[PDB]
Amino acid sequence: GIREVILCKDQDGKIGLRLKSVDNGIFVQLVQANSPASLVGLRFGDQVLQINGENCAGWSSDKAHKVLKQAFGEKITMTIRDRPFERTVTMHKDSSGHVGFIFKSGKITSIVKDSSAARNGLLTDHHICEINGQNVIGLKDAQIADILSTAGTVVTITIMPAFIFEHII
Amino acid sequence: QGIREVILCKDQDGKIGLRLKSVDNGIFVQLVQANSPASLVGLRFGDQVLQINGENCAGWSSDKAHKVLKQAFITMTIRDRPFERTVTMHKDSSGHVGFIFKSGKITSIVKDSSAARNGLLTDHHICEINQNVIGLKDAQIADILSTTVVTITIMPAFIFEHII
Repeated sequence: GIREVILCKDQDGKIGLRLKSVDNGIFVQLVQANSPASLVGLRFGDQVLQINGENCAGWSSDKAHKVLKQAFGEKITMTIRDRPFERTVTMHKDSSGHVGFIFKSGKITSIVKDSSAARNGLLTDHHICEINGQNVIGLKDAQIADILSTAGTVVTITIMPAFIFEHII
Repeated sequence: QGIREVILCKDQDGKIGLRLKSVDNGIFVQLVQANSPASLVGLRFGDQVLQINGENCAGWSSDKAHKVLKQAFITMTIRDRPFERTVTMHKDSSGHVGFIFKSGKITSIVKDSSAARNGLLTDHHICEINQNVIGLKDAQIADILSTTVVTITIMPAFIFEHII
């Protein structure tokens, strides 16, 4: 469940990352688009186990950022555990195009009876993180709706429990 | 993980061995009785039940799922432990793994350990070792641990406390 990424600092010395301490681990809080971080596949909610061979366990957000800022040379290695708090739910649009849930400020708030969401056991009080391959974090409900409505028929959403989501952010 | 269908037969007394709970408009397994039909077909604490006999459980109360099973003239479609994840560690020279717990909850990670190397988190409840471990005294969990490669299944405390 674990992999290494090698980040190459951009010409300004940056990697496009913000990290956050949660339950004595370190997690990706923000990934800048088109950054060294986005290029190597880092996502919101990824767990950083090691930076340059050193364990992040127990580090504060401030410390993880200081370690990155002072990291020498042009390359930074990180060992990563892929989105541990998230899960994947796959649904299909009814002949009507809906799938079957309501959401508010990025959070799933209702499941529609007898929908694909209900059949697939979609849960409320969970934030939608990505839709069919794309971060929806920080976007407006209206933009989220539009991405959902830009149909695919098959809709795969990745979700995190709201409690956790709210601590990472 | 995806989904799976289990086929269950009530026992000789017409029992299943399950207690269920409504959480986030889903239905979860809150208790599996030792050596029940539920246990035998592989149901575990924290499993999600998506359907019973082909009816969606979405939005059902605990009370409603129970009566449906009592009334059940049983197939269940289930998601495996979706609030949970697994971490694998390797014992120390001294036989340790590298964490401290209290009442089933991991409270600290030992620096420079396998638990640290594998990103084991605090304020998580230990659900299984492999064993199940829910309900056991700490000195008992400690025995299973002591008795090289330790895999544990953990669940964030917030969700664990709500499910029980």
